[PDB]
Amino acid sequence: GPVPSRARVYTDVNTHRPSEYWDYESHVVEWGNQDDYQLVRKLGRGKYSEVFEAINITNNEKVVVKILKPVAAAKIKREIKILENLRGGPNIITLADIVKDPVSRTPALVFEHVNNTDFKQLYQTLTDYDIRFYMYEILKALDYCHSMGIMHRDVKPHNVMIDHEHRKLRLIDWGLAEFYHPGQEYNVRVASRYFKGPELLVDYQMYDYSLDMWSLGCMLASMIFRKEPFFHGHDNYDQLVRIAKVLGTEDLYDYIDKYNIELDPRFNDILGRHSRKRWERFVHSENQHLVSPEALDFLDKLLRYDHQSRLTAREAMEHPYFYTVVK
Ligand SMILES: COc1cc(Nc2ncc3c(C)nc(-c4cc5ccccc5[nH]4)n3n2)cc(OC)c1OC
Repeated sequence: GPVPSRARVYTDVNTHRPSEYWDYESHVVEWGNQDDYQLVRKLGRGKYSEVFEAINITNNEKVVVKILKPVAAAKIKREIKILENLRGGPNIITLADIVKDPVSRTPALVFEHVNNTDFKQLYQTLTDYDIRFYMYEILKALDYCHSMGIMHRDVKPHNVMIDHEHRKLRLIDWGLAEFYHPGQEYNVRVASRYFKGPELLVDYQMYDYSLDMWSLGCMLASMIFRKEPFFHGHDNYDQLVRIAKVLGTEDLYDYIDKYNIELDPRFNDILGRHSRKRWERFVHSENQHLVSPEALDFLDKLLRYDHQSRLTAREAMEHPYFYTVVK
């Protein structure tokens, strides 16, 4: 069967913590007053919640209320524990309150509001310096949560709020986040298609923090090459084929061989034989100002099939690509 795997960093952080830290099922939720918040407008809705802009009438501050649909109402304790564990952390969204929605009768998480610029619009105007600055800000969040024994598992542009005016960034939507425990087999049905790591696409369940570093690599590829998303698969099978057309099939077979993974037999007719592409193939007159040797070296160290070979968030922050960013 598959060869086991463990994170190369923050491996045992949860076992050295009291069970109260990671045993989210035993958590007793402290409830606030729903009357403190007046709903203003619906911002969106996913398959697990409805999101509203609201006003906290006790301080007139703008907030965001995530009302859980009963499908996620079930595993709310996990999200709440993770948000309370990470509160105050660099660039982590602040959970301000937990109230019971009087209409859905489900939990409603109250968060700080970010004056976000739609990523589709914002990514088009980002400069080489802005990409490096924002990537460093995301890394602070990722290294903090990883150091706290938590995997985000849904890193993507939609979950990175950017107030471009104040150059402020928050990592949001911790609904898929999980505590990392060495040797645990996790659900591969996490992240969004374009940012799923090869470990999810090949059904390797013993993954870790490094999954978020593949997702970050995809975001960086989209920003520097001005192609969003960079890997545009039609489904989870074609997603891996899109990856293999860039990284090659030989490194993919070496990765499955190393972990003793049996590739789904449907891949035999669609995968083909591809060699790795040099990153300059993706450079053209329209994105050349965002591409540098440091950017390509950094991307190359994030977009690796072998999750154990990817840069850690702390290692990524030490990379030369961030030397020009003011610290
Ligand atoms: C002022 O305009 C905005 C403000 C915000 N603010 C924001 N601040 C915090 C926060 C949190 C914790 N969750 C969401 C959020 C917004 C949203 C929209 C659709 C689906 C899920 C969503 N989640 N947000 N959104 C978001 C916006 O678009 C995503 C946005 O429109 C561009």
